[PDB]
Amino acid sequence: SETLNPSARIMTFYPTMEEFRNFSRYIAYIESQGAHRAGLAKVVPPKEWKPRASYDDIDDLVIPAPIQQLVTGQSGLFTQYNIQKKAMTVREFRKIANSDKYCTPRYSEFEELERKYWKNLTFNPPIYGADVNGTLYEKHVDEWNIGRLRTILDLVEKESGITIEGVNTPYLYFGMWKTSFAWHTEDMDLYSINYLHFGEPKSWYSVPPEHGKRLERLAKGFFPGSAQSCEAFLRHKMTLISPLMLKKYGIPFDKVTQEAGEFMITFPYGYHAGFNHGFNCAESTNFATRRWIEYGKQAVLCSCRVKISMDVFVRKFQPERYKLWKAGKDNTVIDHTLPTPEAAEFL
Ligand SMILES: COc1ccc2c(c1)CCC[C@H]2CNc1cnccc1C(=O)O
Ligand code: NI
Ligand SMILES: [Zn+2]
Repeated sequence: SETLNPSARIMTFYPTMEEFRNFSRYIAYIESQGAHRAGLAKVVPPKEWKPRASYDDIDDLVIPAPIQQLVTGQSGLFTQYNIQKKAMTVREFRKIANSDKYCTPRYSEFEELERKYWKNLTFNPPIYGADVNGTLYEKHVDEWNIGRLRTILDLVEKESGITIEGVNTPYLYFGMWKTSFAWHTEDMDLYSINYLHFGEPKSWYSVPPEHGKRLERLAKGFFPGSAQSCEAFLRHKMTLISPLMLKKYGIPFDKVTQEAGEFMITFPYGYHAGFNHGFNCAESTNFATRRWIEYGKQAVLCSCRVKISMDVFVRKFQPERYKLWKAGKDNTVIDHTLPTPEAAEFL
């Protein structure tokens, strides 16, 4: 029942060109409709819109640090170690991805591929061209430009000039079959934007922010070692947990598949994971709304090694609370079901 509640299930949205042109306000729109409570939403951009003319001219693009994803575990509980490989071009990455050893296996519908994924993730370790600095948007595209979204996350750079690779700048991800991202919320529990430029699909699991603590508790239970060492160990982005285990332990979750040309928005304190079906290319970065600031103040951070100083955000957007907050006496409690204040117009 908390399991099935559609107020917390993954929504898809199909904006007009008109509504698509204003990024930050469409985000408030989708929150006005409950998008946020799943932790993950799909936005299908209008059909005419193309961020780039052709993807035929990137064969020579360098993937500086491809990673080979070794996974270890059994009984739905795994740990992924990314081993660094020599630099290769996109062309050489495509070659390995499409070969007999690494290609997508044969399958009828998504559930079969899903079973193949969870059965074989420890075998035949694929290479993921992850975290490449760069963007495939053409210089001139003013709608949903992952390299320049212009949200209030940019306040750190206005005031200091300081950027953080991947959070304030764009990353590309060249996937092949079975390459994975572990269970995680974003750095500083930010929002994220992920756009599949081309190729085979990317499937995603998301846990609703209102139930995120349950996933932490499950993860503590089955990795107490990792949890002694570091209260926020999910932030290492190394832990995979199967849908069967989530179901079994009462963690509500939902699933969706992202196809070429679609955007996925992850929301504050939204745990997600997933894998690629086959050769593909996705771009992402982080962003913020006014709602994020409290998530930023309260984010439980890695206690054993990325950190945004919230002072500037509280100063600008929460001026009266600032002194009370620096005192350590600001016990604002987050309601994860609430839309951002920018949504108020859509009522
Ligand atoms: C520090 O350890 C890390 C950090 C980052 C990663 C990995 C390991 C595994 C490869 C994927 C990337 C993260 N990839 C994603 C994160 N969130 C949403 C989607 C993706 C994706 O891979 O498409
Ligand atoms: Ni993510
Ligand atoms: Zn840690």
